[PDB]
Amino acid sequence: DLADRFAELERRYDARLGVYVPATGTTAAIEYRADERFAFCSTFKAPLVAAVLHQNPLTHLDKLITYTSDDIRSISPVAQQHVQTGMTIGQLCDAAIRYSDGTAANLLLADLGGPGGGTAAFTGYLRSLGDTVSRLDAEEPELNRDPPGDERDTTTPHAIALVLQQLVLGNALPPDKRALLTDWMARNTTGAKRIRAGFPADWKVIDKTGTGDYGRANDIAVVWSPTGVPYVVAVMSDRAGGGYDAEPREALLAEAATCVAGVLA
Ligand SMILES: *C(=O)[C@@H]([C@@H]1NC(C(=O)O)=C(SC2CN(C3=NCCS3)C2)[C@@H]1C)[C@@H](C)O
Repeated sequence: DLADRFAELERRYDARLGVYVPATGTTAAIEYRADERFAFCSTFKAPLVAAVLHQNPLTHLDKLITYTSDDIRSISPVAQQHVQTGMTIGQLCDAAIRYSDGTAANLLLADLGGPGGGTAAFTGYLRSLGDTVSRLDAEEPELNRDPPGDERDTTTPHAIALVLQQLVLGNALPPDKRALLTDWMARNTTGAKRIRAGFPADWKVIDKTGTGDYGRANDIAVVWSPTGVPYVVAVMSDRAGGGYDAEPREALLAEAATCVAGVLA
């Protein structure tokens, strides 16, 4: 039984686990704690990029954004190198998704604009996709630090799966913008030990991870079977029992994904 397997992993990693996979033609939805709130952490960056793509002409990607030393306030493997020269909107989207660059996300939020430094417009974007659950309240690095239980900066496995489904498989974006988002997630560098680790090599996986305090570890993916059948997989976790400095455990997500892959085969 799937629920028993998920509960077992929770005991193994002293963690809370959330899983959602939307129903398809012939598969029932897979759900474990799927409507419980979990922190977005960096997973919001996938719909953030979609919002920015949607909001602008495609050549907005070529606009150069400048920024300063006091803009580097979180893990930013890419942006840390380019405060001098700036970064284009395209480069920022690339960094935000593929390297989970936090400064890039802050700059993209600022680009989207409006109250809360873009957090309000980001949330508005999700509402336009029918997501009445998720909310973004802060930018990097605060958004990763809300106490366990707090609703600030949270989504649910169910909500984020439905959003991602519209983004990648559905019609939320035009084909050219949709391809841009998909390619970046396809070329993600941060996800090898998560959902990717649970699916066989002949399955295609694109994804965006999230990591944070209180042992938070998330992964949202779209996967394709060797015959081109797509599934959306959202896995989220925290380890509140360990407190603020609790280590995230990627293995938990790899194991969860392995269980899901067994069903989807
Ligand atoms: C978002 O959750 C934070 C950001 N997100 C990100 C992640 O894992 O998703 C980490 S960066 C990172 C460095 N890294 C591994 N190095 C070898 C392969 S992957 C993942 C970080 C916490 C936030 C800063 O935006």
